[PDB]
Amino acid sequence: TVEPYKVNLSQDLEHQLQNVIQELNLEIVPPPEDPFLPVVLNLPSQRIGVVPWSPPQSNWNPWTSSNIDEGPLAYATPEQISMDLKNELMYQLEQDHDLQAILQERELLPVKKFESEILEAISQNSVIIIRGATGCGKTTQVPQFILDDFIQNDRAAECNIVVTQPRRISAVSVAERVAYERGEEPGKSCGYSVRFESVLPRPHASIMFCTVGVLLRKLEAGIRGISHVIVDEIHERDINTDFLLVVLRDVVQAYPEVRIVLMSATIDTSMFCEYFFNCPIIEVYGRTYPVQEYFLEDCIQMTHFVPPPDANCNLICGDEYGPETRMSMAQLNEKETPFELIEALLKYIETLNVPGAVLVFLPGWNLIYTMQKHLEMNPHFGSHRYQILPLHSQIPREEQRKVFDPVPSGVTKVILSTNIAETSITINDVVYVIDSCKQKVKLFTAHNNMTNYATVWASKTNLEQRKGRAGRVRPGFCFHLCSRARFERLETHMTPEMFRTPLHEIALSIKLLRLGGIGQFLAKAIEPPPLDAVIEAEHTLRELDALDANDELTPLGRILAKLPIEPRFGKMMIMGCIFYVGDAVCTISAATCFPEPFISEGKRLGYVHRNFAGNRFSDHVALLSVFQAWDDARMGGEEAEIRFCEHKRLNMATLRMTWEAKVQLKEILINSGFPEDCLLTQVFTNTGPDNNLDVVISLLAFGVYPNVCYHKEKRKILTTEGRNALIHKSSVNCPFSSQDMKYPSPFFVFGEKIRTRAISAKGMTLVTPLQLLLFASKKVQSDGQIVLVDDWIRLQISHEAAACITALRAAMEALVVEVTKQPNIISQLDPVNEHMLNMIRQISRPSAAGINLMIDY
Ligand SMILES: Nc1ncnc2c1ncn2[C@@H]1O[C@H](COP(=O)(O)OP(=O)(O)O)[C@@H](O)[C@H]1O
Ligand SMILES: CCn1nc(C(=O)Nc2cccc(NS(C)(=O)=O)c2)cc1C
Ligand SMILES: [Mg+2]
Repeated sequence: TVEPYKVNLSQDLEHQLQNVIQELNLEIVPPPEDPFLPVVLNLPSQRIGVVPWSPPQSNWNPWTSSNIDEGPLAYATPEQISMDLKNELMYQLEQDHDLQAILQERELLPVKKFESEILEAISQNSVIIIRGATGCGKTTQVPQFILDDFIQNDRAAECNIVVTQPRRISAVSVAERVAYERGEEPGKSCGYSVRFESVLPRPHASIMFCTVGVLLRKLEAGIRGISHVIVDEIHERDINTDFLLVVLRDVVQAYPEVRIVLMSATIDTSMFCEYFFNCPIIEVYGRTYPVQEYFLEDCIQMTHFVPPPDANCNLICGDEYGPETRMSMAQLNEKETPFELIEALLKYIETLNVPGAVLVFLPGWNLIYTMQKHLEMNPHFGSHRYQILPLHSQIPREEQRKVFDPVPSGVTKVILSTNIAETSITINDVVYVIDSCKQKVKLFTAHNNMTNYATVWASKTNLEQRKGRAGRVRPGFCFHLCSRARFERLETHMTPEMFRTPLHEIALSIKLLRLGGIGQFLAKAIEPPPLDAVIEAEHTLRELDALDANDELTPLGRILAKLPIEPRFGKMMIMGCIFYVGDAVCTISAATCFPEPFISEGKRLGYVHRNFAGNRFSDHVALLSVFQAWDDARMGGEEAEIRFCEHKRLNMATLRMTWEAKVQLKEILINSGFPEDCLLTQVFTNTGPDNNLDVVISLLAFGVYPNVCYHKEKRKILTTEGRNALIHKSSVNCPFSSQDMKYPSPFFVFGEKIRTRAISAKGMTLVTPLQLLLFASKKVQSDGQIVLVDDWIRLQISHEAAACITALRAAMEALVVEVTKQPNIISQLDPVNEHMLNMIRQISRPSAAGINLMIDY
């Protein structure tokens, strides 16, 4: 219902645009004959493969994928290497009484009694499954059993083990734990490798813990110098793990000397067993105690709790309960987690007078933070009685480790945990579980580019696994916060991720690794993804020009396949290289992989954070400005860095991890033949004229498409599907109070469209209508006076200017194709290319759209 927006475009710029399109002989759609017929302005390599395998070799580092050339290990024999490592190990165990005591704890883990059986099963079979309760010792012990079996039988040199974990936090933490159990730190017998961080193991007799993504990205040259591949936690149905299971089944068939070990919680593993040619299953178990389970009804009755003022299963309650119980329950909204009942349940646990930790399953960091604040508002829950520790993947590792620590007598340890504590880790001392009965899942929808961090019901299987966490120490209690009539309607299993995740990154891996057709390869998965997801991945890669018309990998596609970020951000970074702003676009790209460095606490930003934005109405400009200020403050050394981050309320670990990620992305571009000088750090101002920053913001519009919106008033924006939405509270563009912002343009690009109670735009950058047309527009129809952009917004702008700006986009797209075939043409600064680039540089200026950001509006 919004009037066409008037673009203020000067006569000089209109003619410059016309001149550049004419000088470069670019094709333009002429103005229509009659208005009521409007016109759109928008107008190969030759066609199954197996990843090769090869066993460890004495002169080969399987982790660096290189020859050992310097030092003794180059020429040393397998026999020398093996006895040296055996002797070194024997001596360490003789001398180290703290290590001896660590080994004695190891030997009491339930998995220990199966050691012989596991090693016999692995030696005689290409593939096995190891199945047992969470906490038996599969993850920490089985790679050690295998390594120590080789070291003790004078074959240390013949053993290199890859262990895949479905989570970053698990790969790092397991490496640290297994190192500690071997009297070391990561970098010797154990190492880890996650997306933008590694500590490599030694080249011989060693275990690498990695994410599946890291391993797939390293498979271009094959699996070279590895004896064992252990795929951990298969029961989680992590999509990258399901995918790797397809790759490894082909590997096993063609190279039967490899050893594959799949490890699983107590689930039906028959599907995996059959998929891997009815491979043996080794059952692992130890002592478990019975656990009394309770539902929302029982929790209300036991605590006499009374609340304040799909079909609702809290209206259903059996008649063997009180009428206060049934009436109390009936007031509880199932879409909320009842924080006050959790408090009431903690006090009830005190009355049982049996010491033991309480594990509380909450969906995500949001409700954990909320539950924590809640309890610290009651001095009942102070240090004198309570140790309340948050467990989620974004808390530092020092804090994560604290959940294993013992507590002073008459203190209760309470863990507010994500589902990490479901099957991945075992917290000892747990006697009590409070189960929200919820999961956090990322649901994406391509049709409206909507992200939903949805709070959904857990499965029966998740409730069983959660209940069983209370029953490892003594008889236990599990308090399920769903009614008995919600339990009945729960699925048996969560949907595997393969059914509900975009596949374009897996599609690029399939093509980089030459495993054949995308649909063909995915049809061999243990549970193939739905047709529509495959069609959408192929459509996405074709639109990006990552695949040609024949669906073969382009030079562009190859680069995007080697970059561990969203392909569209990979293309944005290639464009930043061409414009000589590579370092800035690599910083924006890296930051999408990490939480916000602003410590804002889910409330509106204050003055200090807002000042990083300058006059650009841009969260992305705020981010680049904190990176510049922080990098400068770091020249003073560690304490100056720590004080900078404390005074400015910045998360230091986030800034450092993002910088490191930026460095690695830049390295992958350098090695793809991009020149050093297009990727140098460039000083910029966030208030004065800056053509480099102008271009970065143009390229950001490209990167985050189709996330464009139109500001109505206050916090209300219109999205591309015509619908209403809110400016996210955390944005520099969110009003601090009642004073209204005076945006010199109503057009905003943003990092993610979020579905909660309402639709929110988070990570918001103001763009001009020129930038909208150039980089945030797939389709533009003109009637001669008015243009319609992707059927949701109208601009009053000369037909010729809009047609010229569409031609610039097409020209830029064609340069990206040329630059990816030969990246060093960036260096040539060919004058026909520069003439087109300088015109994009010009229409990236606020002044091109009649905006001066230094003059208040
Ligand atoms: N960081 C740690 N601190 C203390 N104990 C730990 C740590 N990591 C693992 N453990 C303990 O090691 C044991 C075995 O864990 P794990 O190997 O993960 O078993 P599984 O893979 O069979 O679930 C558990 O009792 C667990 O608590
Ligand atoms: C180049 C140095 N480097 N390497 C890594 C890395 O994760 N390597 C890795 C991971 C898993 C397995 C293998 N070996 S393989 C392909 O299975 O044979 C190798 C990280 C860094 C900085
Ligand atoms: Mg495990």
